[PDB]
Amino acid sequence: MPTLLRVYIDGPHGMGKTTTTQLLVALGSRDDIVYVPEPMTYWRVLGASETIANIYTTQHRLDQGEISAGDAAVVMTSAQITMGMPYAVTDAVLAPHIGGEAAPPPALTLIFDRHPIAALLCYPAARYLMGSMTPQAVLAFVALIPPTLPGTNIVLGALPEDRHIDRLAKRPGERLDLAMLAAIRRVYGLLANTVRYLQCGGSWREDWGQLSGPQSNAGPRPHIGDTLFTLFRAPELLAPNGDLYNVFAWALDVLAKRLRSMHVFILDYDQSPAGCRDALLQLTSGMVQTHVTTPGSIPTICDLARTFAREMGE
Amino acid sequence: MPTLLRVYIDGPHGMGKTTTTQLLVALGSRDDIVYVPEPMTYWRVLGASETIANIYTTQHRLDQGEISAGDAAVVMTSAQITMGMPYAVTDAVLAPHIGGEAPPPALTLIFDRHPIAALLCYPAARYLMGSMTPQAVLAFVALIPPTLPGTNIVLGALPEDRHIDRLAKRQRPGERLDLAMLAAIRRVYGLLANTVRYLQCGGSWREDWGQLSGPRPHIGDTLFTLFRAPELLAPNGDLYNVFAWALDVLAKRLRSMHVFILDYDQSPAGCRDALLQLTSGMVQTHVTTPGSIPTICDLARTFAREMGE
Ligand SMILES: Cc1c(C=C(CO)CO)[nH]c(=O)[nH]c1=O
Ligand SMILES: Cc1c(C=C(CO)CO)[nH]c(=O)[nH]c1=O
Repeated sequence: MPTLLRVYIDGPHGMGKTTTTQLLVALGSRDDIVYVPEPMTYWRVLGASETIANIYTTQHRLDQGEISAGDAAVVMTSAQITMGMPYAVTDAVLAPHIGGEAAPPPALTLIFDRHPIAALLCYPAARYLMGSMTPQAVLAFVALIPPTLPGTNIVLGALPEDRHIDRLAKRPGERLDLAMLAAIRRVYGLLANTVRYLQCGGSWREDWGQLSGPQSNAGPRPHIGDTLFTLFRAPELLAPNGDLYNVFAWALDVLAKRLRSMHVFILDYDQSPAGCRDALLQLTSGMVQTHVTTPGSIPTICDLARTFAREMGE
Repeated sequence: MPTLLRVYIDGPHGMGKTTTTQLLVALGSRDDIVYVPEPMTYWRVLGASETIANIYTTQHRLDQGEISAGDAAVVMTSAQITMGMPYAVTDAVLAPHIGGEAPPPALTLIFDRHPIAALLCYPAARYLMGSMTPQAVLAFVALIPPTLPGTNIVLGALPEDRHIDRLAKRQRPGERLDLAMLAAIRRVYGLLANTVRYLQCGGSWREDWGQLSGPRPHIGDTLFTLFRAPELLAPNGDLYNVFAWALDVLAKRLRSMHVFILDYDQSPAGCRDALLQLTSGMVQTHVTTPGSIPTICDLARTFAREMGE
């Protein structure tokens, strides 16, 4: 069977992900690489009206005390549903086409602007740190993360906070929120550590007690306090006896299952756009390909990505 | 490897679903059958405060014009997330234990509801009540977990008048008696049964889609008819692809489910007997590990103890 390479470019907004990706895509022949872009049209028009603006306005009014935490949370939870829909359907339609992990060049490379976990985990977790989502709703999103397909390569981004702030403070409906920037940077850092922790054999249930008061593909096993598991020692989630309610513990089991089979890479964005492109190109050499399940899978997948791009891209 | 029988008791609430199942659970051995009950404690306390109350109060305020459709929709959407969480975690932890199709089962696992109740049926009913956008409904649909082998779902049959009578006598905490919601949820579940049949007899929604504007049910009698919603269509009338893919997901998830209808228009002991009768045609699966069976038992009783009333 012909092989496929799937690459999800993810991480905090404002690092140059979209630019780097387009530059990579520009290197290939028309139909040996396809881009699944940010579905900004879904977010702005098709799924609901100006969702990004809604999110940033709701946080602002919370921060100004014009609305309650409860009001903010129902809006953020609803908006996140809308935000995540295109990632979820794409994953669901792709799934039956993906075979086992498989090296000769892939017949097709599919690059995505973000993985479903961005909207079903990372942004919710950050909004929780911002006080605008409950940890129960974050764990409800986690419970809904789809099974992790073979050959899930995720590229996360590294960038010094100062450079990141500057790059953001220049270049939707977004507002310049440094607290949110810190939160989402923390969350993606925890994410990278979580994958490495799991792949190094870490068992969150075994280490849960070590809680009280980044890189993957490399390094020693992180402490559980430097992983996503640390976010869920919240009093809302704990029984009177001090333990996690089982319903929430099962959600963390799901979190561990979903993240542990992912292949995570870190891209250094602190360079020129062409620099990021070539760094990303070199990085793909260590990435995991898969077989597809049918002969016609490749052109089908190609049609799906282009259809997506046309309808939901800017 | 030992065999498992999973049975999801579902359908509109207020038919006597809960009474029927608890009687049945009390006929078989303490540990050849386990009941995963309604996660009412999650809904009222663990996940959020009085989610049911929240849901019915929001719809009431909408009906009275005290809040906008947009306001109601964000609340209904968030609430449905809370409502379905125990079903979704349960499915996700159970999923690796389920093997292929498979003589009595080593274990019978009876659930109060399937994840589609909260990820499809109640959202679609609220759409019909003007309190959820069809885009949010399709987002929930996109997240319906893959349908595992042996997914046996029991739906209810009950005349509307009798249903109103039963419902009135067993309101849940915070619930309001809403005949419009009763009709919406009854219609959604009727369309669901038809949809499974339509799909199983080889119906293709894309091929029949034109019929909504111009041997199996007519597509106008399935859930697909709900998604002719104008919010989902381009200026030229075409369904946006992103919504069409969500319908492809809906089709895939539903066609492999095994539906059984339970007539609730009888006595509780009768309902119990009828449910036991329905089991002979249900599909069993193997489990995947020697340890799967006791792990499942442990999950089920823990769920019950922590989240059941
Ligand atoms: C994916 C995602 C985003 C991403 C961006 C674009 O990078 C807009 O903030 N923002 C948000 O608030 N929630 C989300 O799920
Ligand atoms: C499952 C479910 C219900 C059902 C019950 C009673 O079975 C509680 O209202 N009600 C609701 O409003 N949303 C839901 O997802």
